[PDB]
Amino acid sequence: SEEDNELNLPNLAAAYSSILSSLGENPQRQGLLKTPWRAASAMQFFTKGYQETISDVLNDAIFDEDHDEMVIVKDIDMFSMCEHHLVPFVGKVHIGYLPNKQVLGLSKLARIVEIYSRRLQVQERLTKQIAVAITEALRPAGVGVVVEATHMCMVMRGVQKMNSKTVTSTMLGVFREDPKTREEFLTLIR
Amino acid sequence: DNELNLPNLAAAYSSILSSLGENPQRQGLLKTPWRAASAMQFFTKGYQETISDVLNDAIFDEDHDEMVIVKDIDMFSMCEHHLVPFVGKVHIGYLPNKQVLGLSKLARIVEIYSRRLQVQERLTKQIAVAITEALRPAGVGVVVEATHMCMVMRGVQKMNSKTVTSTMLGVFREDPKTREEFLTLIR
Amino acid sequence: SEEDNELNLPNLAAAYSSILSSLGENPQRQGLLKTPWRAASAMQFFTKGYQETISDVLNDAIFDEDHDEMVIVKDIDMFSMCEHHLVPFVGKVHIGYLPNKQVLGLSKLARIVEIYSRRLQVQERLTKQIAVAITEALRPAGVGVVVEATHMCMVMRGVQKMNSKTVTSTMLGVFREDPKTREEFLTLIR
Amino acid sequence: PRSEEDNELNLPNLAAAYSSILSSLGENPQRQGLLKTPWRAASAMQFFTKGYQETISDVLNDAIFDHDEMVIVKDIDMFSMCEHHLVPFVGKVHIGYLPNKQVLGLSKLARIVEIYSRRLQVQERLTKQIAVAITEALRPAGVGVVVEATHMCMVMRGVQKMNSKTVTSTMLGVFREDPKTREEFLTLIR
Amino acid sequence: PRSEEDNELNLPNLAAAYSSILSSLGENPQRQGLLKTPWRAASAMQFFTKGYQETISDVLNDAIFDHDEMVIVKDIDMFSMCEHHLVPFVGKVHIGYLPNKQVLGLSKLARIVEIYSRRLQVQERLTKQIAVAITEALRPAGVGVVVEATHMCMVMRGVQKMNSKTVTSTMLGVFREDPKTREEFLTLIR
Amino acid sequence: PRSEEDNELNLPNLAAAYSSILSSLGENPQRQGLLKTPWRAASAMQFFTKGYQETISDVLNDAIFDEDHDEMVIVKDIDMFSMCEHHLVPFVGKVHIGYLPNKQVLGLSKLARIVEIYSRRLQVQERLTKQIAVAITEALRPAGVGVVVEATHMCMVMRGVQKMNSKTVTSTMLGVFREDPKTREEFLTLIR
Amino acid sequence: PRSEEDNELNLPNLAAAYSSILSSLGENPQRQGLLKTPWRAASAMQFFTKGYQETISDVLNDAIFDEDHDEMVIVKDIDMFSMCEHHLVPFVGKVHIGYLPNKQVLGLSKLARIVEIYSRRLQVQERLTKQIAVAITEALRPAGVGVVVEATHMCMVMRGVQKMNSKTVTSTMLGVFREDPKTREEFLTLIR
Amino acid sequence: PRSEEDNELNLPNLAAAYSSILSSLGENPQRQGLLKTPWRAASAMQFFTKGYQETISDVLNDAIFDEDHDEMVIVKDIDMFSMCEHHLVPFVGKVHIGYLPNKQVLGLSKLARIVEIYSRRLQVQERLTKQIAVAITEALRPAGVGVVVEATHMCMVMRGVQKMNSKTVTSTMLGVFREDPKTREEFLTLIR
Amino acid sequence: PRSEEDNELNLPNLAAAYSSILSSLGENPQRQGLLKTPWRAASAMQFFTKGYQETISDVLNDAIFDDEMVIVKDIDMFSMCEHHLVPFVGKVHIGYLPNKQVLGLSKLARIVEIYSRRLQVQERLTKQIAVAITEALRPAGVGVVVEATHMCMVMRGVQKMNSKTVTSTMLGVFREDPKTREEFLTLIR
Ligand SMILES: Nc1nc2c(ccn2[C@@H]2O[C@H](COP(=O)(O)OP(=O)(O)OP(=O)(O)O)[C@@H](O)[C@H]2O)c(=O)[nH]1
Ligand SMILES: Nc1nc2c(ccn2[C@@H]2O[C@H](COP(=O)(O)OP(=O)(O)OP(=O)(O)O)[C@@H](O)[C@H]2O)c(=O)[nH]1
Ligand SMILES: Nc1nc2c(ccn2[C@@H]2O[C@H](COP(=O)(O)OP(=O)(O)OP(=O)(O)O)[C@@H](O)[C@H]2O)c(=O)[nH]1
Ligand SMILES: Nc1nc2c(ccn2[C@@H]2O[C@H](COP(=O)(O)OP(=O)(O)OP(=O)(O)O)[C@@H](O)[C@H]2O)c(=O)[nH]1
Ligand SMILES: Nc1nc2c(ccn2[C@@H]2O[C@H](COP(=O)(O)OP(=O)(O)OP(=O)(O)O)[C@@H](O)[C@H]2O)c(=O)[nH]1
Ligand SMILES: Nc1nc2c(ccn2[C@@H]2O[C@H](COP(=O)(O)OP(=O)(O)OP(=O)(O)O)[C@@H](O)[C@H]2O)c(=O)[nH]1
Ligand SMILES: Nc1nc2c(ccn2[C@@H]2O[C@H](COP(=O)(O)OP(=O)(O)OP(=O)(O)O)[C@@H](O)[C@H]2O)c(=O)[nH]1
Ligand SMILES: Nc1nc2c(ccn2[C@@H]2O[C@H](COP(=O)(O)OP(=O)(O)OP(=O)(O)O)[C@@H](O)[C@H]2O)c(=O)[nH]1
Ligand SMILES: Nc1nc2c(ccn2[C@@H]2O[C@H](COP(=O)(O)OP(=O)(O)OP(=O)(O)O)[C@@H](O)[C@H]2O)c(=O)[nH]1
Ligand SMILES: [Zn+2]
Ligand SMILES: [Zn+2]
Ligand SMILES: [Zn+2]
Ligand SMILES: [Zn+2]
Ligand SMILES: [Zn+2]
Ligand SMILES: [Zn+2]
Ligand SMILES: [Zn+2]
Ligand SMILES: [Zn+2]
Ligand SMILES: [Zn+2]
Repeated sequence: SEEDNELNLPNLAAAYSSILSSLGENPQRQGLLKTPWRAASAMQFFTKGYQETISDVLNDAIFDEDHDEMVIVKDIDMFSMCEHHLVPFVGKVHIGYLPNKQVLGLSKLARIVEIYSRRLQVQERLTKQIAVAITEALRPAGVGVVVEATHMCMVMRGVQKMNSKTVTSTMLGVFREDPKTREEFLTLIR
Repeated sequence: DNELNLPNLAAAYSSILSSLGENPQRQGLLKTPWRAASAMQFFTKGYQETISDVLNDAIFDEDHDEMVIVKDIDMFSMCEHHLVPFVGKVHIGYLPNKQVLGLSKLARIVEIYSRRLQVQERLTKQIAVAITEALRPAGVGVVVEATHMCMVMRGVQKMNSKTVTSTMLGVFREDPKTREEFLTLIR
Repeated sequence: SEEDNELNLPNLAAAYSSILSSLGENPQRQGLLKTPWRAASAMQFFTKGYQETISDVLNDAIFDEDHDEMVIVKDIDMFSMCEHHLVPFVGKVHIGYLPNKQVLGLSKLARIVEIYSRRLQVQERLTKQIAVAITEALRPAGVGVVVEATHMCMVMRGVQKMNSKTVTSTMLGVFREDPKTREEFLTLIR
Repeated sequence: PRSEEDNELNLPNLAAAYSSILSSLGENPQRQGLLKTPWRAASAMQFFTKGYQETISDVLNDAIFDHDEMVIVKDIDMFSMCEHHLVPFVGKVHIGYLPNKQVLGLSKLARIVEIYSRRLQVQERLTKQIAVAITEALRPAGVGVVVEATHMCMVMRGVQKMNSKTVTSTMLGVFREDPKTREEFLTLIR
Repeated sequence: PRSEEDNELNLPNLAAAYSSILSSLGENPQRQGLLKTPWRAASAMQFFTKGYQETISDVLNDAIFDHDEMVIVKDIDMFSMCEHHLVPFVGKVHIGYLPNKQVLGLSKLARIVEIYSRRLQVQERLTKQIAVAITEALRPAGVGVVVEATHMCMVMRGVQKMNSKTVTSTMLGVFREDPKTREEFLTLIR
Repeated sequence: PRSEEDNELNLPNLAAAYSSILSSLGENPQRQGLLKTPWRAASAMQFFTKGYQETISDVLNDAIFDEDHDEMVIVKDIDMFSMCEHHLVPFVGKVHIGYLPNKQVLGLSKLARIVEIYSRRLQVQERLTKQIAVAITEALRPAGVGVVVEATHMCMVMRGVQKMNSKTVTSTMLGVFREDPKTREEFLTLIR
Repeated sequence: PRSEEDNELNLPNLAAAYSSILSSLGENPQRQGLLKTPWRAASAMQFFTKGYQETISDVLNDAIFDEDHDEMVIVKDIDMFSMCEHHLVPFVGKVHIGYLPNKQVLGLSKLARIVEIYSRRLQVQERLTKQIAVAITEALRPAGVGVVVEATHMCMVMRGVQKMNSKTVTSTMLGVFREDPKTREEFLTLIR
Repeated sequence: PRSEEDNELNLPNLAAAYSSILSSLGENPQRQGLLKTPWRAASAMQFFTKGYQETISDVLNDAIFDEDHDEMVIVKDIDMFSMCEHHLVPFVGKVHIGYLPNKQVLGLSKLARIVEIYSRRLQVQERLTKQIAVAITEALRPAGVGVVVEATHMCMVMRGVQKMNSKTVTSTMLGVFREDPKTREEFLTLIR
Repeated sequence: PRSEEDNELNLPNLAAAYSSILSSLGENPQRQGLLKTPWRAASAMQFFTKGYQETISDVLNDAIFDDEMVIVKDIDMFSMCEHHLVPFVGKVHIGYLPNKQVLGLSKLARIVEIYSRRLQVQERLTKQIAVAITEALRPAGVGVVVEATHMCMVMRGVQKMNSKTVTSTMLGVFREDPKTREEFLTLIR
């Protein structure tokens, strides 16, 4: 909740101030005076998806169109946080679905990405949660989700493989059972 | 209808300027109620058209059954939920059944439905249904790719997001080989 | 103000409902029922720059540095509204400046773009307001601002020149007086 | 300079602060995906700030060889940390210099980027420090440094301008005094 | 100037001439595919030369507003007819100008391209006419016009140089006298 | 077939018609830039329709070789320039041809020459596309032929609908290129 | 496995061999630019072959998660630097790995660490490709693994055939990646 | 096979023929720029046809390894320079080779050397494509081989039809590359 | 200069050193996949350093023919870092303004081969190409730009995957006249 955010902000700032001292830095120097608070607020914003529910995000934007054709929202910018290192992983989400007389509002597909990506995560879980949320909200014939991301933990440190990218895929309903629907989806997201 | 409704549209746009905190009397805004009203009538000019007039009897005989595609047709529509543009491209394919449509008419058909208050899904289906009813072909495939400004300039603000809708009728739905040839040739 | 927005929202919705009827549409059909309110909110968001002042936007993010080298923030996505047709014009803003004793917070250069772009505008005025705001806030040796935009009024209607783009340029202080400074700026924004 | 003994001693304090952040965000620090996170996040942050453990003399490692023509090392991948939000800023560094009978080892130019980028920083300071370090180590006729970076604090939050990039430039010696040397440098780094 | 009355009076004469061309080429004007061709070719030709029906004053439509900046409208799609062979030449027009107290409506620069390009022409004349029309309408400090076009007379026939392109340039006022203004224009139209 | 003698005899009639068009458009046929136009436009139009002067037999010129070759042959990116028969305005693009020989192999250049016979006429894309495929089929008797034509029609860009980016793609698949989807897929993959 | 003590003991022997190579090439090991070369070349060669010092278990470091996922996971564009065992000249490129988990998901970075164990050795592209796929299969027991290696061999560009654009692509498909063409096709579509 | 002794003996005859060509074109063989041309043109033509001096066995040089690899091996983007037998004008491009080894794996560079044996001759694209595939098939006895050649023929761009962008693509699929479409699809996807 | 007799006498020494290197790395130089490696590695190293055998006069081969800019750009270059004995590869772009003599186009690339096929440092290699052209033709000026990826900076050490080194040498009018140098740099893009 927003009350939880206000109550936990000083605790987060104290932890960030302690990190600055433990790294050998001077929390009292000009450039670092407001850093405990700004880092705490940024981390709250990066994890704002914990504050959201699918019902509020959908906001009744479910329409009735006699549509039994493929709908895709691709190149949705995604910014998440690795739960192992607390370092960002960023990329794109491509979503496809085959409606079953209930059609979702286009923007709501990107809002669903925001609920789960703005959390401490792993790409596999994030990919599956987006597909399951759309499946449960719309009850469509099928859903396909592809996430492509650069993990900063693999480029700025560790293995330091500058070009590496992780691609995760989740195919539910007809997107799993019918290879032709999955192939049309993968062709159209290029 | 356009001439009669132009002053009502201009009165509504002038009222919007005042309600936003702007000064409708300032030099840059004096003609805005009229220009905005004319622009909105042009963006919704598809309501003035019928398929028959647009086709203009441009249907010719072609005995050999080959796939015909008109791709990269620039499309400019209006979102019916926010009254903000959604723009992109339409790619149309069909397999004739002895009748072939005039090439330009495929783009004119896009103009009838796109120049209206719409939703991408309905727009995509209308183009495919109009071609199906006009030509009675073996099948039709329509792919619409668009940037909705309501998802980039506001709301979710996902700068690169694009919506892709597809409608496959007749052999384009029943035969995956026909649909695959269409999708390969529109790249 | 936000109070002005709440008070004027029903008047904006009434005007948008009237526009739906005047276009030949049915405001009672499912797809249009909430449109007067949604269009009103979208228009208020597109013109939220009238709710801001340079001082609040700057938020005292002016640092003292021994930096007398070129600073550029380029490819700032910009979304504005043509004041003549009430149709969007969108593109990018590239800003460069040579600090004297004060250096502005990087994000404030993009926030300055937001104060002026979220208004009913003309590209030339927008370009000049960004350069003047930076000049008055920082008193630098010079500022350069380049705005490149697609006007939907020239693409979706009127002349209908699909590829046309407007580029405006404002060069102040050393960016006007010293061609070498302006050339370095234009080379670095490519 | 920060030592490896300081790192071992401060690691538990950093881990305690990161565990506290996990709890203050509303997360479950006992869940499988978070069990080792306090330690992994602490190690990642020590690696991101390893530049405090280095000195120019150790980094140079006597790699100065006995030429008065332009030498450039461009597209050096750079990963830094914003000191205001503790969020990465990443991109590229392009360095050019005109030797004065002493040529630096090519790799040492990238190692100099590492000393200063692996710290809590601001782009302007980082750009100046690289140019000054090369100037003091080699005493060349001049040095030019261009840093281009995406600040995640401007993409994942705040203004959320997905394409925004910051470009900073420092020109010293003949790179400032002679526009022809600076022009050759900027042409060759494209 | 040519009028819709002249158009309707000359349409049967144009159609008779196109029918005669069909017979003189060895074709059968009575075959299904050619029956309406004399009329459709005649209408297309009078649309390609619709520029003779226009005047600068009507096209400007008083869209002159009351700046210290370079204004450019680039990538204006241009379609003209070669006067020597009556075959299209197509490409792009890039216009730049420095206003002197009067600023022209953005779309009018593209409308000015339409008056002169929709005629039987030579590229050099078309380029000069656009620059002269802007100069006389606005009285600016200077104007620069660059036209790049593929002549179908050089690709479909004659020399048959598939990739050949003609680039013509006209620089007036400060765009001719000040190389710095011309260089800024050429850099910004890339 | 149209002859060079027919061209000489009809040139003055074409020039008179083009001179008449100049006057009917409001132009001055006597101005310097237009003096030679009736003749130059007439010659250009005869060159654009020179395909009526040619035969498949003359164009092939016996360039049919024998071989134990049963592998795919493609000539792609053949620049094509044609004239729309409805508006007498160019349509331009590329032709991609594939075929599976049946012991007879056509000379590589002849595939582009076949494109020239039919494209240099008053046409429609669909007719042009089948004519190229049918000519190859009848000349070689191969296992199959595939023809893909991609073109920009200037009548859809410079006028009418004015859709700047629009392109027409027509496809003709005969023999094994129609019956075997695997052969057609190899062809479409290799022409990218 | 090779140890850090073995590296310290063998460093002078490697330096003596590199100093001998400098003399045998006609160079002067005493000139300023070559004085430290025997030691730096020796250290670089030990770094290029550091994969002999590693074991899969240490490299994995228990980064196997037991959070179910029955969907395709790919780590593509992993920069790869190896050494040809026949010429002792580098071959460099990228590795693209895909797998279908069977209730065990590997840490993303470990897939790149697996590439490092085998590529930092004297190798042959075919063996390298197979070792990465086998190591993942044995560590995770997944439904299947696919590995694609694309590399420029400097032995084919700087010498020998001297084909400057040549690239070698090797592929290994195990489990469902071999048995189910639909799984393999999804993998190859997603690595583009 | 043509020998280096044959080259020395025939060099004056080639130079006499090239000197005669200079005179027959209206040129002056005595002008400074043409004095050595008969000899340089003769040496260049011998180099362009040096493939007649080679045999598959010498080129392979026993570079056949018995590592039992059951996975796809590709060498793509092999620069190819050949000579059209019909006009004596170059045709240049790229060769992409794929194979599935059975019990024998060929040395990577030998696939490019096989391209050199056949391309450095007076050729026709179809024959060249087939020869490369048949040589690999006979040398290794693999499960299958796929060869794709893409080339620009200067006879179709500098003269004749003068289609500046035209490209010829030839394909040969043997063994499992013909019988299994899934193997052929993996090959064509991996050579993009 | 290095002779073919020196190559025959020194090839054995290089092979014995590579065999010793294989053993010192923990490998088995007796295993099937390494049996021919000492000889192959020795031959590859001789090929990479064949430039010490070449003289400018032999390479030129009298290809000098009897006042506008001439450029040969995108010359593929493969050299060896003298500090680590690892390749550095890229492109060389050469421009010159002839006086009365014009060199044969290929000789500019053959001059790149003389100096690049040696143990080098990019700076020296760039200068040696410009000086060789200057001394052979006595032109009004020469400009040389070398762009290279050093494998010692990507496969090891700093491991900066995208890093590139660009070195430049401008002699005669290419140094003295900035307009000549600008024409050269614009034309090599
Ligand atoms: N499957 C999956 N895995 C994920 C994330 C995010 C992170 N991870 C992975 O957790 C592992 C942690 O291992 P560890 O304890 O050994 O840490 P550490 O020494 O710092 O590792 P390293 O990075 O090698 O230096 C790493 O392998 C990392 O990649 C995700 O989205 N999906
Ligand atoms: N399927 C479909 N849906 C369409 C369009 C055009 C628009 N829409 C969608 O109508 C929904 C309206 O929702 P709402 O009432 O909650 O509004 P609002 O708070 O302003 O939303 P948001 O924009 O998210 O801030 C949105 O989801 C929008 O995307 C289309 O073509 N196809
Ligand atoms: N300098 C400048 N000019 C601007 C804007 C925004 C708009 N404008 C321009 O005002 C002019 C208004 O003219 P008008 O009355 O004739 O309208 P209308 O018939 O609808 O025009 P048209 O579009 O041709 O159909 C147009 O030329 C338009 O382009 C800007 O940012 N900078
Ligand atoms: N010149 C310079 N400036 C730098 C950095 C790194 C960061 N900054 C800038 O410090 C300012 C601090 O502002 P603030 O206190 O108001 O914070 P906050 O509300 O979170 O801001 P915001 O991001 O707008 O939400 C911001 O403007 C930020 O951009 C750098 O390298 N160079
Ligand atoms: N400066 C200028 N020149 C222009 C145009 C348009 C056309 N032209 C040129 O008039 C010349 C007429 O010559 P001509 O009589 O010999 O014609 P013709 O034998 O058919 O020629 P060709 O095409 O070579 O076969 C041609 O050279 C043509 O290119 C333009 O915009 N600017
Ligand atoms: N299938 C096919 N159709 C072709 C060509 C070439 C042209 N055409 C098409 O003939 C139709 C004629 O219609 P019409 O009489 O109404 O003309 P007109 O008012 O001038 O039309 P418009 O252009 O819309 O303004 C148009 O649809 C045009 O596109 C081709 O190759 N294949
Ligand atoms: N399959 C496979 N093969 C590999 C490597 C690495 C190298 N090789 C290949 O071994 C062969 C050695 O033969 P050889 O004795 O004739 O040597 P040499 O005269 O120097 O040859 P060449 O280079 O042509 O001059 C070459 O064909 C080389 O390419 C690999 O990873 N996979
Ligand atoms: N299948 C195949 N065909 C090949 C080559 C190489 C060349 N050719 C083709 O031999 C034909 C010879 O015909 P011809 O006698 O009529 O000559 P000529 O008048 O000069 O022709 P043209 O060029 O049109 O002027 C041409 O069609 C040429 O393309 C190849 O590799 N594969
Ligand atoms: N100016 C110049 N310098 C060149 C080359 C080729 C190489 N070098 C540079 O010699 C230096 C040697 O340093 P060193 O002793 O410390 O070795 P080592 O610890 O292994 O280094 P490192 O690689 O950092 O790990 C490095 O800086 C290397 O880059 C060139 O062409 N021009
Ligand atoms: Zn991580
Ligand atoms: Zn909307
Ligand atoms: Zn407007
Ligand atoms: Zn920050
Ligand atoms: Zn012409
Ligand atoms: Zn037409
Ligand atoms: Zn090798
Ligand atoms: Zn030929
Ligand atoms: Zn090195």
